[PDB]
Amino acid sequence: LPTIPYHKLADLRYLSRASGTVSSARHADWRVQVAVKHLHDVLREAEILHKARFSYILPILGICNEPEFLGIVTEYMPNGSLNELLHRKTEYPDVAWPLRFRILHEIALGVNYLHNMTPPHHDLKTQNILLDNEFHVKIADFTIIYMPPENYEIKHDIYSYAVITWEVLSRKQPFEDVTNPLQIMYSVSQGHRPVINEESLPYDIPHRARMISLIESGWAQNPDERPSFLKCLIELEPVLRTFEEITFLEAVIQLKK
Amino acid sequence: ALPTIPYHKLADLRYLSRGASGTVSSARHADWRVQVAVKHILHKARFSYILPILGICNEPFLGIVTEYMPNGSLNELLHRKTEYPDVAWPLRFRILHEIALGVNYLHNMTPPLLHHDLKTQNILLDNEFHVKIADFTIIYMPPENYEPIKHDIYSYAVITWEVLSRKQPFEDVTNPLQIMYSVSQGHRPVINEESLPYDIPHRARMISLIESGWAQNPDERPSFLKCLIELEPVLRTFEEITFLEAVIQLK
Ligand SMILES: O=C(Nc1ccccc1Cl)c1cnn2ccccc12
Ligand SMILES: O=C(Nc1ccccc1Cl)c1cnn2ccccc12
Repeated sequence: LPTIPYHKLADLRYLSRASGTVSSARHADWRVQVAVKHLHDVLREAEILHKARFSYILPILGICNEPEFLGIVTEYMPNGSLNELLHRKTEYPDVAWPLRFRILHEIALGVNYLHNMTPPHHDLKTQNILLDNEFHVKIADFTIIYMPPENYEIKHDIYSYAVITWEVLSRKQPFEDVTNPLQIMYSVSQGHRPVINEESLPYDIPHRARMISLIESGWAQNPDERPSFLKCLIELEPVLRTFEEITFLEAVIQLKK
Repeated sequence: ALPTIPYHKLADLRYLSRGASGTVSSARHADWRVQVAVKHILHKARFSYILPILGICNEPFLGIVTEYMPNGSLNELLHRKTEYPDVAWPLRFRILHEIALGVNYLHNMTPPLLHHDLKTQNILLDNEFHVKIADFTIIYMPPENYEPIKHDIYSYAVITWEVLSRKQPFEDVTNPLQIMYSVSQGHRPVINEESLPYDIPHRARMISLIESGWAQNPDERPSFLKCLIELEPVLRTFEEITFLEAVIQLK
């Protein structure tokens, strides 16, 4: 609702791959790049997601309802995932602070929108956080580093958001030294979190203390001791006013081809 | 489905525009913590270049809620020459390309929304000067529509002339009925060096597109696909950095 004929999807090249395979395609009629995910009803689930229209959630353009093939069609995000921006240090040697804070703001906005829905993400990660043409956040929802302990031992999303905040400010991989994901799950269940020091989070970080407190409270062992998305927004909004609108555009231009 | 927005969730309701189709006003959504716009089939239409309908008000009032477009209309950009002394070609060519994309999307719908009245005042500009059509003066009206479909292409050809010229389509003409008379007699906005300078990139291809687009005979007018096929090479002529540079220059 709308139904997209799979034959309308030209040049179906691979993007990412489990839940299904995400592939880039060119719409024959629309003359735009789209993204299509192959699924293994789902039509009812897809319909709930079509009601969700907000500037920071990935727009569902339609559905492929062929018998041999079933899939979800969304917009193609030309700047990939947040994971790619933070970690592809060869492509992105520098990622400006106004843009990093803008992403945090927009994630909190997007998640808070989903939380206020009737009825009200599933599992929030840097790989799900897509970046549009202008590096604006588009969350794409339905790795254990973002999973709160109580989910493997409601306030789930805030735990994920804290890890994403630590990852955005550090550009470090949460549990770098840890190889086996079970060792991560163990340490986390024992109260361990990604390290907070000068090496992980340098002193050059604007509003470092204000950020550290938000991360630390966000990834609290006790779900009840974790802030709301309203409180995050209430904590970021002052830090966002610290920059002029032109600096966000200058930050993005520093990444553009 | 389409969500229902309680009128009380709309804080700081300040006038924006009016507006042949009702009065548009900005507001802040209490829960979402964002600026929205509220005006006193469309929900199915979800495309990058169509203005997104966020929800509907039903408190007995019957208003449409969309996203707030911070950079106003295309009309404002082209004509507010003190505010916008320079509007770079990559951005102009991008606006045109994104209009053709948006209109062509509506044309391919099930059922198509050919029942539109396209004008520069309906073409809204997002935070990054990307187009968002909000299709829900006689200068954009084709002659055959004067007395109660290749309508949109006629409008698009006038919008194209207006984008490339930054001139008002019938400046000399005072009475709008005299516009209707001349147009019915085959007259169109002037195409010369003064209206359309020689510095215009792809001038000849653009002139052909406008001229064919605003043809007296609707059958002699192109498809939006023919526009897209003609613009796509033009837009590859610029680097992605020049579009953002063009936008930053608007400050
Ligand atoms: O994942 C994407 N879309 C998507 C998400 C959930 C379900 C179905 C779909 Cl099609 C997507 C869009 N652009 N893009 C670019 C790089 C990597 C992934 C994507
Ligand atoms: O017209 C707008 N929205 C709209 C369109 C059709 C129906 C209902 C609505 Cl609410 C609109 C949004 N931002 N903005 C800025 C300046 C002028 C007009 C607007």
